[PDB]
Amino acid sequence: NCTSSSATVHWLGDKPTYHAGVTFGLPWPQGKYRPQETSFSLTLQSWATGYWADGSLKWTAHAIAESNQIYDQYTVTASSLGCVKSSSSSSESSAPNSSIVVTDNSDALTVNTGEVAVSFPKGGNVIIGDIKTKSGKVIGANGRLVLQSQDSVPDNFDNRANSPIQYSNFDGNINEVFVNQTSARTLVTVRGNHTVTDGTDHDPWLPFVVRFYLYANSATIKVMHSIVFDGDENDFITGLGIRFDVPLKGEEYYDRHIRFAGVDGGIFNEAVQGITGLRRDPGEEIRAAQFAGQKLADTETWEPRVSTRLKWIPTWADYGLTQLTADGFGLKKRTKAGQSWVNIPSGTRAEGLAYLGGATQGGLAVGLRDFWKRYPVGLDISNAASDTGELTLWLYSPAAEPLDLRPFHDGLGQDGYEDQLDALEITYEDWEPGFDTPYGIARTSEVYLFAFDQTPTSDKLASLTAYMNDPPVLVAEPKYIHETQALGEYWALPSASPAAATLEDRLQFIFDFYKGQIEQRRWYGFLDYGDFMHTYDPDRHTWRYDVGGYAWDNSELSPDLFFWLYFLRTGSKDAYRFAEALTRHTGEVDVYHIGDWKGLGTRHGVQHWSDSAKQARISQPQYRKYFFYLSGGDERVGELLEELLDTDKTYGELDPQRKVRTDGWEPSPNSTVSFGLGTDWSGLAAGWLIEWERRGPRWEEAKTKLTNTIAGIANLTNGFVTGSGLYDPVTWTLGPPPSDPGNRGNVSISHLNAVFGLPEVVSEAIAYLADDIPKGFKQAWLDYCYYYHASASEQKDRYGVSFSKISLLQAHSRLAAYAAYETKNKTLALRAWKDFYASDGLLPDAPWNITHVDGSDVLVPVDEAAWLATNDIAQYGLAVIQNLAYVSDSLDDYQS
Amino acid sequence: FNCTSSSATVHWLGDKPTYHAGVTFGLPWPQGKYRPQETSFSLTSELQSWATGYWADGSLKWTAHAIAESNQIYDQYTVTASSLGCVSSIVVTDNSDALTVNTGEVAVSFPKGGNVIIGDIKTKSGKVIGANGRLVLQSQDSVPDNFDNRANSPIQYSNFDGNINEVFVNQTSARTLVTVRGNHTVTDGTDHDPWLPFVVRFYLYANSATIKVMHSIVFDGDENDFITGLGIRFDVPLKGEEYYDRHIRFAGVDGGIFNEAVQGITGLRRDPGEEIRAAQFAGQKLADTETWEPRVSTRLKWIPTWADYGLTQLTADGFGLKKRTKAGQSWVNIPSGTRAEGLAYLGGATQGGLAVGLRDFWKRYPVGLDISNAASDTGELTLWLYSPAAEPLDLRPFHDGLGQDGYEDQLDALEITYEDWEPGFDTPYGIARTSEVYLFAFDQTPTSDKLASLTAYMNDPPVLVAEPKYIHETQALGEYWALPSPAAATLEDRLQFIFDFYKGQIEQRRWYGFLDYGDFMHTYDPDRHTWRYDVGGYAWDNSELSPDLFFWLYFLRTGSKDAYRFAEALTRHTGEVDVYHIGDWKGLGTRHGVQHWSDSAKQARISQPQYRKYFFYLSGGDERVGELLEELLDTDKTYGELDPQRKVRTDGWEPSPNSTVSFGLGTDWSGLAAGWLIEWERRGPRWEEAKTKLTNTIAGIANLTNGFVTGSGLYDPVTWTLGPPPSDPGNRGNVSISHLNAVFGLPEVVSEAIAYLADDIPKGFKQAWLDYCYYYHASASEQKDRYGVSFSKISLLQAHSRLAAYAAYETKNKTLALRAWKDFYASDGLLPDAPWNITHVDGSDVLVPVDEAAWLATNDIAQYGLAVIQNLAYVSDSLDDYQS
Ligand SMILES: C[C@@H]1O[C@@H](O)[C@H](O[C@H]2OC(C(=O)O)=C[C@H](O)[C@H]2O)[C@H](O)[C@H]1O
Ligand SMILES: C[C@@H]1O[C@@H](O)[C@H](O[C@H]2OC(C(=O)O)=C[C@H](O)[C@H]2O)[C@H](O)[C@H]1O
Ligand SMILES: [Ca+2]
Ligand SMILES: [Ca+2]
Repeated sequence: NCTSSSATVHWLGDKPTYHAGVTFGLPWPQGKYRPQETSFSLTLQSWATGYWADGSLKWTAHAIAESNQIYDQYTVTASSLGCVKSSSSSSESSAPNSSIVVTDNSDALTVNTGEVAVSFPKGGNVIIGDIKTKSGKVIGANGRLVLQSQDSVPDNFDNRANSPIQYSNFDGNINEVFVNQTSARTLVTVRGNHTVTDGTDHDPWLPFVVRFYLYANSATIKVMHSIVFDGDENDFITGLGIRFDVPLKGEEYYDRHIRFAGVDGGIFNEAVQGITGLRRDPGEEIRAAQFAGQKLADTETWEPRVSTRLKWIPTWADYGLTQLTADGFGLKKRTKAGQSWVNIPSGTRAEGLAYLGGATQGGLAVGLRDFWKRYPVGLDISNAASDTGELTLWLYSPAAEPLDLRPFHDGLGQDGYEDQLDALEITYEDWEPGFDTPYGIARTSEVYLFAFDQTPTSDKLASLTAYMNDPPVLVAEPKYIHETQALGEYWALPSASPAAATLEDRLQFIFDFYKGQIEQRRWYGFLDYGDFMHTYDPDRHTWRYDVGGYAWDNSELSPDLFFWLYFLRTGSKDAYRFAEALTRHTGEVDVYHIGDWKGLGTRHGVQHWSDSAKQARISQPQYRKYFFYLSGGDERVGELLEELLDTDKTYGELDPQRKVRTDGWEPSPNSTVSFGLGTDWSGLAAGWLIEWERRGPRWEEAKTKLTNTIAGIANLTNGFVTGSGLYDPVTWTLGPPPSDPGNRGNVSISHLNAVFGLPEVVSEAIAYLADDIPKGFKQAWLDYCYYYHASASEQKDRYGVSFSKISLLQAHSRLAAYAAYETKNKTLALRAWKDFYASDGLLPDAPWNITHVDGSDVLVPVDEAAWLATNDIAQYGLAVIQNLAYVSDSLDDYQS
Repeated sequence: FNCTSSSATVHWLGDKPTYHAGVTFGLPWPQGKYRPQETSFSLTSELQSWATGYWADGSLKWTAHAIAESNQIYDQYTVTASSLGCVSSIVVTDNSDALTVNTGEVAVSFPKGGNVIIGDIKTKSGKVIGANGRLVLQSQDSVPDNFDNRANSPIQYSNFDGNINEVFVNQTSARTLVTVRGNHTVTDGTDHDPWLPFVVRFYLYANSATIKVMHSIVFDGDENDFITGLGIRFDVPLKGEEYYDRHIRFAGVDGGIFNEAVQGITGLRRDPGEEIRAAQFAGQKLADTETWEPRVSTRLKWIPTWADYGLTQLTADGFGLKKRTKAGQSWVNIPSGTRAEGLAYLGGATQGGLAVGLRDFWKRYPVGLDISNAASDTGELTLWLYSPAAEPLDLRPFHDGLGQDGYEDQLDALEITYEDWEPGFDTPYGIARTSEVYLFAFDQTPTSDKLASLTAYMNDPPVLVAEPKYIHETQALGEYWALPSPAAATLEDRLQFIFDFYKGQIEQRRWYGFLDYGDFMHTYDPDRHTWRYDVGGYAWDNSELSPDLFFWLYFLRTGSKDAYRFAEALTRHTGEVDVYHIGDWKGLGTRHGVQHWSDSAKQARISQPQYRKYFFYLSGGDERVGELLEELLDTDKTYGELDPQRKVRTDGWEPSPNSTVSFGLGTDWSGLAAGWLIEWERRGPRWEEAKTKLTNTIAGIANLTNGFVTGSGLYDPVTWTLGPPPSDPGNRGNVSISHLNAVFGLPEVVSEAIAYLADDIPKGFKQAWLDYCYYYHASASEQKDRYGVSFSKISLLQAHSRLAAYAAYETKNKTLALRAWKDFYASDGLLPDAPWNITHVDGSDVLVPVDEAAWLATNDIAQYGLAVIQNLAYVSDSLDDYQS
């Protein structure tokens, strides 16, 4: 019969002044609503992003049209079909206020929102044919991708004279176009390649996918530009952009307008032909009108000592903003090529929008969210004194030094595994020839496009710049997310214990510090923005940017989980932003999306791809799940989670244990492959569980691999304590390791196995299978949680030997916590808190503060916390979160 | 015989400094008091002295004095001068190849020819710490239209070297000035004739390892010369030094220092030892590897070695920093910042080394610093005055002419943009720029505290100066100003107000850059809230209406550090970039425009050596300024090559070969005369000539019927005489007035000339001057009755009030003094009840927040200030009578 319930969704921070339609997620309790038999209303457009094991809705997405009316909150009421099929009430059926239509043929696809009409060719070298406003007025055309590169690089500036450079230009070439059409929003996904326009023959390269989100009643289009780096040693990217033509034919030069966003809400306001600050005044109204971007009165009405001499007032065709560092931008204009540029008063951080158009012809604004943070970038207006202007956003500026992704070192004469692991001992880098390659990394950039029937106010531009740099987000309530249990059971809301309250303040301290380090230490850049470093250098007073494994962190010890669970518990905007940016880096730049190592990611190093440990614990899709669902099934992360389903194939091309393994095994063709049951498997399982939850094109496969491998672990005599296994890539089964073919019993322990998502995947896995869980899997998992830090005797009693090199006791305290909850054992719960307060990691009497450093010790002033590293704070914070969720009933108890 | 003796005292410019590396200062002396070479000088010991200026009777007018580097630093330095009847040394050594200057702390060798400006730099101990100082330039021959065009418009790079022609030496015991001149000649790359003449000056002081390096260049290129890199470079010998004992430093933001080593031993997985790590960070020789912890010392092979470091400051607001193990590998980006203070060190604990740096680094962007090959036997340390990471320097015109064809069109364009264009006048050919570089030598890597200190020294080099009161008494620097009535107090508060706004707009409008730093703009656009950077004559100011005089006299009266520094910057720009130093137009500067060289009014009122006079003397005869003042002696040649009045003069005259030449008696003549009086004062190579030309043109003007009211004259370039303009062959009388004539130096120059000429002044000149001062803004009656006509096109009445004030003071006339104050307080310029405040502007109106004063422009504030200063010095007694 009838089942209905409601969920409220809030703006992430302050109520916005403007939105351009938004998408959000909502979770639903297990078994409550069936897919396709469930209606949603707002106080609404809807689809499923995930499902529970019995096929009931786990997560949905929802979309709202652009609207002047903006609420403090929004309530979605779900209703089963039963609610309408049981009432005999007549009820009205009307068309929505606004609604998208799409016309679709051989040549091209067109999307009309009511406020713009945009065309997408199905082939060719032009992504957007044109953009019309309501009236039918074309305001921009031939949107296209640009790429520029060079064949080599001089050793230094002096070497230019003796080291010639061959420049090439490329075009975005379309191969496929897709549509996910709905009434309230429509998504055009465009896939392609870059092909040569100018320079020597060059194979097509730099695969792209560009996603356009259009919303009903919106002239604002959001653009997810994703590219994959398939260059070689010889391909140096020089320039990477998005370019539109803006037709100005018909606008008097003095009615053509140029705007750049400046610093903090600022706007640069100029005309192609400037009527202000001349020796003679055409009239106050006329000057005011030009600064306002309005069409000027008829030339007969001006003071005539100006209209007669327009011939003598220069015309400014080209404009260039370049932000080549995180801290300063240049701005210049010129009459036309063959003349010098004139410099313009500039400043620190440009907020990343430019507009070209006119009072009568209309025009177009383009921008990059997070502009200066993703340097080096730029904005160019070109040929604004012609019939056709060009507006270009540069995702990578040619005014920068070229992008060099080659190895930072030659290998220092390391010749083989023995030399490599010896170098591991001093810099923490695990180098190997040919492993230090950026081949297959990706980066996604969030772009916005704004159409205008006419040059808009500067207040409007500033307001859209702010929109672009802080996209409004609607999220469900933490309490609700928790209650549904649709994003794990291992966290909970913030208890009256004064101890618990000092834990909360400590997580807040950790977050605040990590947030400030991003600014202080300038972790900004085209590729770097979003990641942070690993360990600190207390003497130099810097993070170890230049020492092997101590530099970029690359999700080591699961900081992605701490920061995401920290958002879930709290609803903090800063917390969401920190995490979002993290996830946009980690999941794109730190992982390979093509080639033999597709679906692995790279271990922490000096470059994001320098190290030879290529492992699924970096690609670990559990790190993206929380964002996948909260964003409303963000499609690019969507795509990324699918790529990872090919991770299991890697183990035939690469053994992560190749240099340390003692059992003589190597991959060989058509053979069982070796992978770890902790680190690697937790990566695999997470990707399969997610495909299962999504009921995507490989879900039956995913279900089978997960179930079979789970069952395989259950069947190992020592379960998780075994360490690894041999997987069959054809039968999708998991048998014992090469040293234990009879399954007599094997023991191989690693401090790393639990701390890259294992407890999280396993518990979710367990809840998902329910009564179909293979016999003895929960017990094997409990065995590991309990014996990890039981006594040496107890370990020896169960498995034949004590556990040698167990560390990360704080980190693993959460496993005892989990088992304590599940066995209802108070003594075990007390163990969990003891390992938290009185083993390793961050001890409760650690300094727990920042020291300020300045003067001649350091380049710029900095706050430091030398007493911690990222490994510590990630696991400390997970421990806090998970110990509170499982064993807070036992916390006060511990404290007495 | 007699003793004639006196004292003059010299104080630090702002605060007493904590370090100085020798200073040179100036002192004036009263007319007739001391004879050159006969007069002895002592400090509170014997004092390095020499003369920079002389009075007309040959007595000392300005001296210059130098003290050694000393860690004793006093609040005041007192110079006692004594007549003839009263009662730490540098060692230069000559070789065939090369000359060596030794201070007690460094020995630097200068080759006499070749492409190496400096042979080597040794310390007390004799160890070589730097070698092969050399200039680098690199250029390209084309520029692509935009970034897309780079595929279809190849670039040919050319590197170049400083090739030496002449080396001079000015040896004293306290200081030695080595002066090297030359050209830049090809080395690698595409072939090119020699160009970009240089002169580099090296000031060594006794007991200093600091070297001040003034570096000057003339741009003699054309439209196909695009400067790409400009710099100075040294080798640093490292061969004997453990990679872990070689040190890199860069000055960071404010008092910051980046501190690394070529092989880092901090921040590893294993700890070599806490004492050892702190040692590396401090720049000390690390202990023997036998004392280290062997899990580290046995693994040094696997710790990377960092050969190259690059700091690039490509805007005024942001700098990048990065390092590289070696070429073939990617660069590792380093946490950078806003504004790098512009020094870098390369060396070691054992081998010692070298810091180099540029004064005002980030304000003269785009600039940079490079260490290279720091893992080799020999590293290079390079300072870029122009960075190759920036866009090529494009000096070509900003517009194409707009289809202007001849003078009728050019003057029509002038009526709307205030720019006076002409084809081939928008040329940078012959401009210049001086950059103040500093070299510091070290026996071992210094402390970071020490580098931070030398960095701050560099950016604010200690200045000694005379008491303002003393300067005033001597009358050695003009009589048109006096030291600082409620009425006058608000005048002073208002000068402060102007100074604070102008010093502020520098930062707020970001008036920084390799060439731009120093200047400011002319007129504001109140609709856009920008200065009119893009509208013809309203952009860069280029000394229009003598702001140079205002700001310098404002320092004289006050003694303010800020004031000196603002005027110093100004002077290093306008005298260098805003004038031509070679070619047909040499000795002229360029009228205010969008580029510093875009406008076609090439005139001596820009080049006006009076603008540089105060700095020349106060600095102790800054030799670069000396050299520039000598160049302007050829200014009179240009009037045969170029008529500044060509487009506007009614009388049909044109220049012809071997004839007289026409120049104005206000704008042009004021510049010529100042040049002549300065050379005479200096007794330079051409002083007899300068005295003849000054004296003759003065006598010419006195012998003209209507004196200065005659607009112009005819000047003979061979006989050096001055006669009537073309329209009055018989000297019956001509009337031609300009509002510009008095406002570019004329009263300052004349009052100085009248005084300096003494009883030898031509009969009637002083009265011809008093006439102009008196009748400029007299009634139309008094004008018609004196000259036949009334003066048609009078304006700038506030600006001219200071002339009435001169006449009033000199003729003891109270009625005229009251007219002067009336013209100041109630004509034009800046009215007393104008707004006299700034408005803040932010939000979507402007790119960045700014303060504005739309109610003033630079013409107003320069003349307001000169007016205030001069009216107060001449007629402060009539000011109380005026208020009531
Ligand atoms: C077997 C692999 O060996 C190295 O690549 C890495 O191991 C070193 O790094 C870490 C780490 O967490 O990054 C921990 C190990 O103790 C250390 O030997 C990989 O993590 C291993 O998987
Ligand atoms: C003869 C020269 O003609 C133009 O180049 C300039 O004339 C104009 O500019 C100024 C000025 O002070 O900048 C004032 C004049 O009223 C205006 O027409 C030069 O100034 C003239 O010397
Ligand atoms: Ca990374
Ligand atoms: Ca200038």
